[PDB]
Amino acid sequence: SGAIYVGNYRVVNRHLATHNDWANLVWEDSSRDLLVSSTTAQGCDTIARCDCQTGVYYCSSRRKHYPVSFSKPSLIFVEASEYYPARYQSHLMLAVGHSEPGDCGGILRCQHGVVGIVSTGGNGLVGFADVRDLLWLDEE
Ligand SMILES: C[C@H](C(=O)N1CCC[C@H](C(N)=O)C1)c1cn(C)nc1C(F)(F)F
Ligand SMILES: [Zn+2]
Repeated sequence: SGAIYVGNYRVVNRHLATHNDWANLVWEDSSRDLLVSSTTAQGCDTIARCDCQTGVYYCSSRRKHYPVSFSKPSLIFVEASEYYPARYQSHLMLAVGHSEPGDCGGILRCQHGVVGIVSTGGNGLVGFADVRDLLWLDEE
């Protein structure tokens, strides 16, 4: 579990969104596994606006932050899970690292701010849903 809190927005994995998230929906995209809802209080996270391919992510199944090199956001085939059938997920970045079901939502960050959140795993690989192209998170 985990979310990004930027301005008056909460960014979570679409597959982990709560009823309150759906009742205060701003935007959702199943192909990216992302959902954004509105919040009453202002958040402290800042979104990175860069093309970094190195950063650090939080892994809840190890209570540890790991430095990683990750690929550029792309269209990647993801195996069937309890939340989606086997399909192509867009805006996904892969890295070598530990992940388990329960780790989705952990933040990946670079020197510029938040890059994205854990969204996929398996095989000693971890995938992150990028948020750096969502420029509207910084305003309104
Ligand atoms: C099976 C699951 C996963 O990749 N997804 C489940 C939830 C839906 C995901 C998607 N974005 O489509 C696919 C996974 C396997 N390992 C070892 N770690 C994970 C994870 F970190 F919890 F994501
Ligand atoms: Zn950066």
